[PDB]
Amino acid sequence: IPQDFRLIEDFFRTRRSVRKFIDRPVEEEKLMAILEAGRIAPSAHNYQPWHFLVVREEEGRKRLAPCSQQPWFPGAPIYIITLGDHQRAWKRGAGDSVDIDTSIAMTYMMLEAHSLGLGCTWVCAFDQALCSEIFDIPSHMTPVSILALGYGDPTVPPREAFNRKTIEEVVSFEKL
Amino acid sequence: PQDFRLIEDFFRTRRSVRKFIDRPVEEEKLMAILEAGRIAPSAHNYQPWHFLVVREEEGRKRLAPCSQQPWFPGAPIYIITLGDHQRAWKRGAGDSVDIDTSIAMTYMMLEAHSLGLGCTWVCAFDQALCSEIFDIPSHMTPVSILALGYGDPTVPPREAFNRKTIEEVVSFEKL
Ligand SMILES: Cc1cc2nc3c(=O)[nH]c(=O)nc-3n(C[C@H](O)[C@H](O)[C@H](O)COP(=O)(O)O)c2cc1C
Ligand SMILES: Cc1cc2nc3c(=O)[nH]c(=O)nc-3n(C[C@H](O)[C@H](O)[C@H](O)COP(=O)(O)O)c2cc1C
Repeated sequence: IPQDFRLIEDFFRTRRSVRKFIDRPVEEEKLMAILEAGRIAPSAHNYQPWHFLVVREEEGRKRLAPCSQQPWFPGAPIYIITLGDHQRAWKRGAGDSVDIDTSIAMTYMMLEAHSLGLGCTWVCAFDQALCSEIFDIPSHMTPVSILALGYGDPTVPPREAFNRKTIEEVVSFEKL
Repeated sequence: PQDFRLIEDFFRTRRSVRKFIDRPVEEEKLMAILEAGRIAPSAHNYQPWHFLVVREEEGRKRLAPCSQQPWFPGAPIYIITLGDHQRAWKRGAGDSVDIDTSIAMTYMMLEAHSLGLGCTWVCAFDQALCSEIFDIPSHMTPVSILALGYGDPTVPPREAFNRKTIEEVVSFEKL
């Protein structure tokens, strides 16, 4: 990687959630890169227990809209619905790695979108069963998360000032 | 940077590393990894995680029985990512602990990679024993462990890189 490139300052910290978008169409090659990032993500046992359902045509976007009650949601040009396949995900305890593995793919895709100058927001506040009904999703697959993305409106600042807990609050060394 | 590509030049150069050399991990590098976790996004920004670092001999030895994999006791540093079910955002009968802790884990895995370190994401460990050993409160779960250090450059990846094709994993508009 470049000599002076810092992942934190130059890349992670420059990404804020974007909920307000302009009309500029997203280039095909940029959408394909985002999807490639998801495809190459690691997973437990490399089972890749995900499927990416892209919704960007008007009919599909309109169908998806009723799954959310957040006013900003229907304004996103592109949605990537990340489906987790319980039949394919590694088992642990009485559950599985669907939430873990899909979230790695979502993180890769979010970061890839950011690297290509797009804005996005990760969405989990939606009616999953309704999503499954509308898109004929098999019972054994769950829509876990949706990446809502497009070109951000540059006149709209981040929703609030950046805030996180202190490093002293979130880290313990050796013992809690 | 001009022709720095996140996929070709960063994601694809990372493979899981399970075999490590003795070189100590610099404090500044460990702190950067933890900073990457801290600044990760999370549902409702609730940040329902806690990072338990285990790198001293007593701790590393105490943790070892939680893993059955031969390579695991070779890792110099473990970051045990705890998820807090009380604080995590709620959906249906569940919560975002596995989602959120995994975003933080991904940020830390990627940070380690950017700093010249090797690591492996570990979920195959005895979570109940881990909770007992480290007195983890009942409302918190150890979800994942990032095992990290300087990789042995003489050891290749465990297997050749393989993923499903793009056509297998993507559908446009309908399944
Ligand atoms: C959620 C998750 C859990 C994993 N758990 C383990 C583990 O317990 N032990 C192990 O040896 N590898 C584990 N891995 C590493 C995977 O085997 C590895 O990421 C996968 O085979 C893809 O290979 P790559 O990381 O080299 O691209 C885990 C990876 C993920 C993402
Ligand atoms: C797992 C997850 C689910 C999220 N769900 C939503 C959502 O349903 N609606 C929304 O407006 N924002 C959602 N967010 C965006 C968060 O509000 C945002 O990431 C957080 O406040 C931190 O802000 P930042 O992303 O600008 O750093 C979600 C984020 C994550 C990581």
